[PDB]
Amino acid sequence: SLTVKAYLLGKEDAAREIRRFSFCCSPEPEAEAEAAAGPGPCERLLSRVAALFPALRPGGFQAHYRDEDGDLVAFSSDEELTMAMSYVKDDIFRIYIKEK
Amino acid sequence: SLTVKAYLLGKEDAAREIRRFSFCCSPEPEAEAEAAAGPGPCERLLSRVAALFPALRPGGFQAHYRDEDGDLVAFSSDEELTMAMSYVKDDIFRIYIKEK
Amino acid sequence: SLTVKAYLLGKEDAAREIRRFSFCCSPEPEAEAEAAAGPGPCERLLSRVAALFPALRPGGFQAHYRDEDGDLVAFSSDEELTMAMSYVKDDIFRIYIKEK
Amino acid sequence: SLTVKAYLLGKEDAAREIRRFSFCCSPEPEAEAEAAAGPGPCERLLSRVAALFPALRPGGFQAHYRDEDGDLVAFSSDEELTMAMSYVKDDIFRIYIKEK
Amino acid sequence: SLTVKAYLLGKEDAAREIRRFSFCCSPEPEAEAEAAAGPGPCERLLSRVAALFPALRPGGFQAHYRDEDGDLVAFSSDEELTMAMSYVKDDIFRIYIKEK
Amino acid sequence: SLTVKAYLLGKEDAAREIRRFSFCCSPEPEAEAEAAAGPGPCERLLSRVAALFPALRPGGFQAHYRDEDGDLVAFSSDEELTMAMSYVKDDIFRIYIKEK
Amino acid sequence: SLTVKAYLLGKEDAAREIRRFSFCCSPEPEAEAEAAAGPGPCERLLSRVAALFPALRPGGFQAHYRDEDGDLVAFSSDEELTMAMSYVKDDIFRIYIKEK
Repeated sequence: SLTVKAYLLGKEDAAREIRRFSFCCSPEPEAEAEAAAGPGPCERLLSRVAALFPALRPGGFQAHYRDEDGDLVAFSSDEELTMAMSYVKDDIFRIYIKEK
Repeated sequence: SLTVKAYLLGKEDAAREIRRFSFCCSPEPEAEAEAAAGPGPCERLLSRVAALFPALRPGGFQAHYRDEDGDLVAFSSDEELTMAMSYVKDDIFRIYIKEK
Repeated sequence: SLTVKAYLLGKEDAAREIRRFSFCCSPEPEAEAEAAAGPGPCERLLSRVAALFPALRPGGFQAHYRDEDGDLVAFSSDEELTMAMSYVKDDIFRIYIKEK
Repeated sequence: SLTVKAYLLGKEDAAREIRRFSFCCSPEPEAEAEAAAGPGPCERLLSRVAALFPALRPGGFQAHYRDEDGDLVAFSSDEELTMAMSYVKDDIFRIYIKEK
Repeated sequence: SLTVKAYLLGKEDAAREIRRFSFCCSPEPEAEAEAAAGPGPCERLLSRVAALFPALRPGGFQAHYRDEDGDLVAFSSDEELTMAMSYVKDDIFRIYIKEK
Repeated sequence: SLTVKAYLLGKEDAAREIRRFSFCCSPEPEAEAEAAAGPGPCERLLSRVAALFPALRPGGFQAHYRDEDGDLVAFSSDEELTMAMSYVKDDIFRIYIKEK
Repeated sequence: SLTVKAYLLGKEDAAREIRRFSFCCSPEPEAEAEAAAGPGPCERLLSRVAALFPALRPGGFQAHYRDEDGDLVAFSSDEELTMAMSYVKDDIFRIYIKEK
């Protein structure tokens, strides 16, 4: 299991709302194309953040993760998630949520 | 139940009058053609706003709702109402009333 | 699905009315000549904008879309629509409606 | 491919209408005299501008292109087109359309 | 090569039309009397300006070039052309076209 | 592997969006002309920045890299990339993305 | 090798674009008249600046170099280049590019 921490950013980049959800270490929830048609972790995470942060649009936001440099990188692909977890050594995945 | 908030706009787009009414989560009040002859939610809402905002014409106004972008979209169809509620996560439906 | 945003322009090129409609990602609604006799997306869009913007003529208007440069290009062909969508990366197609 | 941008000029040399079309890098569309009887690019471009700018005559207009100096030079020959493209480094060919 | 810029003058000495053509640095196009019977550059230039400026007569115009003083000097001889180019240091030969 | 960091610049040269991608130390992805027809690293990088920075045009931007002096040099050739990497000692290639 | 830094100047003499290229310490690239017909360094430099600064004309610009006083001197001869390098002690040749 891997708890993912999300940080909501308003206009002054100030923490509006905080919420976390339990995630599986598994690559993807489903295997069939009826349930995985390419993505998996990204589409899963972006789903929870939507229901968790109703303050903004359901799918009208980008999640930005810090890199080795610290800069924000708006991720939106499973390939980018596998990389983002490579940074964190612990079982906590922090990310910066922003509404488009 | 779903409370619908209406905002009256004069000439300077300034809030003239504020009023709310309790609405049902149901699709339509009646089923017979004697009582539903196509519309339902739109005709119902537009009815209340008229009696609630006597300051203007009874049926000589358009209700504009914000979209995902924020822009105003003068709705006047049930199909447009079902969509407008899809935006709001809460049980409060805000709309911008304007007299023609 | 693809929401198309239209902007009504008066005399001072000021936003008169705003309205949006849900569109299909599909090429055309119908295939038979009784229902597609050449056009498809253009004739479909121009149909909605008419019913949506009754403020002007039903078919006496031209829809202008921004290009790579930003300039307005009065489109009126399906071949031009497929190109206009190539600009927008998102699922939102913005256009400038003007009455002839 | 090479997008050609045209600028319509009224009486006050003000941009009346804007429209663009995709062109081929190829010298000419056809090779046979039944389809190329001397011209090629000029006759092709002047054809599109006509259908694109119905506001004026079909073949009663001259397209003027800026030179190294900036002055307008009413072109109407393929030999003049090959030269006009030599100015622009990009894949965008701008021209000033005027009705005779 | 030497590009020659021509300026058309109406009644108010206002630039009616602008057009340029590529010229050769060579003295004359041909050597035989069947093709050079005295003139060369003048007859060549005056030929292009005619086809380029159909707005006026084919051979019923005089081309005036600025001198060291700036005044206009209606040239019409090859001997006068060789001199006119002596003024311009660049590869651009400007001249004032006027219809008789 | 070599991570390339890109910096998006708006109007006030302020960091709009940040995103990184994993690159190969290899000269080029492919060898055949069907896949390398001259370029390689430049065309590859410019491809990712496009998909990564959808905020602007797909191929209507120039990437500027700092030199020994610090000044920005809009690169757009493989020969320029091999040189740009010669500056950075680490495995991180920073660049300034700007939309045309 | 000698890196030459060029500075593009708009209307307000503000740095529009910055770009550098690697040059050889050698007098000239070629020796034959088919490849050196008098010039060498000037014609070489002016060639690169053209391809590097497509923002302006290919050969319709003058490069101005600072002197011992600091004033700008529009150079355009090999004899002037050998002198310009005599000022700089380092392996960096700075110059001010301006479009005619």
